[PDB]
Amino acid sequence: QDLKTGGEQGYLRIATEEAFATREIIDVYLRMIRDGTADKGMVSLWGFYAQSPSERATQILERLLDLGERRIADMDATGIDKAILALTSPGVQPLHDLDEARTLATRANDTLADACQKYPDRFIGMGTVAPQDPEWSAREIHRGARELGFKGIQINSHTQGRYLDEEFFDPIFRALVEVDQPLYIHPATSPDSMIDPMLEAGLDGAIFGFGVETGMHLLRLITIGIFDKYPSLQIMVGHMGEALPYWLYRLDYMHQAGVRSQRYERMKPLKKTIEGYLKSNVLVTNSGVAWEPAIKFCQQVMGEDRVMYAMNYPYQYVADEVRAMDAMDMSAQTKKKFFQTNAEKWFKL
Amino acid sequence: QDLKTGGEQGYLRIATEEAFATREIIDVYLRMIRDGTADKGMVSLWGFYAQSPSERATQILERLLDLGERRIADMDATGIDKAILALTSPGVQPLHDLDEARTLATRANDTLADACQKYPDRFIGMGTVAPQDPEWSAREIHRGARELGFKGIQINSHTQGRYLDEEFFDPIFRALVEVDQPLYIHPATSPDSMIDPMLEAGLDGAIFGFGVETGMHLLRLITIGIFDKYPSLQIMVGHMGEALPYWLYRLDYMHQAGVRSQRYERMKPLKKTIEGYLKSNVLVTNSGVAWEPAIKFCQQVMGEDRVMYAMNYPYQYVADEVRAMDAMDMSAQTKKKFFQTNAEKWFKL
Ligand SMILES: COc1cc(C(=O)O)cc([N+](=O)[O-])c1O
Ligand SMILES: COc1cc(C(=O)O)cc([N+](=O)[O-])c1O
Ligand SMILES: [Cl-]
Ligand SMILES: [Cl-]
Repeated sequence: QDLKTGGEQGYLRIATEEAFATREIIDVYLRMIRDGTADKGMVSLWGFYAQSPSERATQILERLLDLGERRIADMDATGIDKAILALTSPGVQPLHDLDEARTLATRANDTLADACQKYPDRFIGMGTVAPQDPEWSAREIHRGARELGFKGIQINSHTQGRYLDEEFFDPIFRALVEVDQPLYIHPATSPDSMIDPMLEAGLDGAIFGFGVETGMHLLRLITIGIFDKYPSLQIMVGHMGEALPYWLYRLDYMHQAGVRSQRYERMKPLKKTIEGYLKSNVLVTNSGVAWEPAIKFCQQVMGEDRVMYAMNYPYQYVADEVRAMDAMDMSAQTKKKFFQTNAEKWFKL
Repeated sequence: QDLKTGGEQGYLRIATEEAFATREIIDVYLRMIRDGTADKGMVSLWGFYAQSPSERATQILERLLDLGERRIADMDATGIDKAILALTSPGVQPLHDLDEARTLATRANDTLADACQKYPDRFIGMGTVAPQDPEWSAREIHRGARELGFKGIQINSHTQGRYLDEEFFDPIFRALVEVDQPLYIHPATSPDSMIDPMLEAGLDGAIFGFGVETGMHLLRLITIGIFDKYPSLQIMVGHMGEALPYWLYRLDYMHQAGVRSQRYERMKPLKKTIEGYLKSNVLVTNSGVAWEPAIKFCQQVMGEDRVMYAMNYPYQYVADEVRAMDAMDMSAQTKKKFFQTNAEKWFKL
């Protein structure tokens, strides 16, 4: 079963959640780990990826750092026509020195824009920001859209234990709506306030902690009414929607029960059900979930227009996953939406 | 009038996750709230249910405390033939005074056993323990199985921030294997080490935090190798498996990645995949999830023999949910397993 670029099978493969790193940023993580300012998540996640002697961690690091011929080759070998690229979690979000965070985010964005320019038919950019400074972040969203050819931004969930439902972060949403671009909420390790029981069992990372953190964050945003405030805003999440589609019946039941019993001041009546917001304002990718039953479930819940293919390169670079997706028992029209035309629509490619 | 007991529709309706309270234990929660020894989760959960004048809270309290004709009338009105009853979360697990914990658990168990004796064709008991004292808990498991006629025990997830994968709790598992009975791991609020970001958003309870806490607890039991140490052990969870069936592909992928890379001391090779353990040692109810797509997904993933009906009375007592379950697009044979015969098998009714 051959994996070829060019769309001869009836669609292009557009991979919508693909990571890169910059040497300068990984070096800051290593410095933070050495000087004791790294949070427990950073020590766990980047203490491993930047310091494990294994062939595997080593290959992920090398692949993350390449934005040229090797990445193109890996894409060609798996039949990936286009990749939507974003700076790997947690970006500059954990950094205490804001001059450094803004400088390195600017440089990461510059580097990405240069790579997309060099490979305009293969690489598509999502910008990185420094939510610590929402006003600068808003300017960088405009710069991404205006000068850099970027299609949106990726935020790596929380910023130092603070979440985007806080009014403090509103300039970011204001800017996304001004440029009419989607937000990808990508996972991160939980903050120190929440991580301990997961970390002790080995569950703080992609196995579990990622989905908890990210699902929590998107749920918080839905329930604060972000989509009533910003009805045009689209938020994309990976990993088959961080379980929210499967939890949907219970989410809506318990959300309505809480509101009606006036349990939490924070939880106020919304204009739509959570189901309603999933169908109008949330977009999902299958990153890390090359599994047909889950994909089909999620298509049924959210609509086939709102579920997209993502590989999660280089953390999950598996040719047999692409093969299993190419071979799903799904109509030609639906498969082409999933691999290609959904992404083309929602990222305005 | 259209929901009837007696099984004329082809099956009995056995509700496998039904709650009661004792006044004296609720009073201890109130005391702990007043004296500042309650954890944040108890304050949130029981500060609401024991004190709110809302319709939802008052009905829950009233129904939780009844183990006689009012409960029977509520069951008759919704066609529920039998209910498997357990002391409502968090039971005695948060109590600092062990003598008090052991005493109140004993009394809750004797109270339940009295009710089952009085209505033996309607009420089935799961016992409650005090995992703070694992050895006492082992003896109470003996007593439940051999003297009180109970079919298993329910543990309300964590005990004072500690999880059952610790060797400290091993006497509980030894005892369950000895009497050959299932453990139901029911939710609780997250411990103080994890709860803050959920609590601040109104998400610490059943809407989200419950699933995070219970899924993490089952997952860490699986990854520590509990089912290799005790291959006969069956662990039941509600809420459609706390999303673990939906996450399965990601869980197995990332579990294997973590094992092979030696990332974590508590994540070593297991004899089966996580999927393997779901199909041989884990059992699921649909408590809180009266939703055909999720039920069918779960049946597909774990096997239709391993998925059972639960109402979650009184937290979710909805005649229209029972009607929706009766109307599902399933064979008569599948429906009978789901409502009746799986429970008869797994609880040894
Ligand atoms: C640093 O970012 C990631 C790390 C990993 C991992 O540790 O396996 C997974 C994904 N992911 O999306 O699942 C990441 O993007
Ligand atoms: C204190 O026990 C529970 C509370 C809630 C609730 O607050 O709605 C729901 C369930 N449940 O399992 O969904 C409970 O068992
Ligand atoms: Cl606690
Ligand atoms: Cl292996």
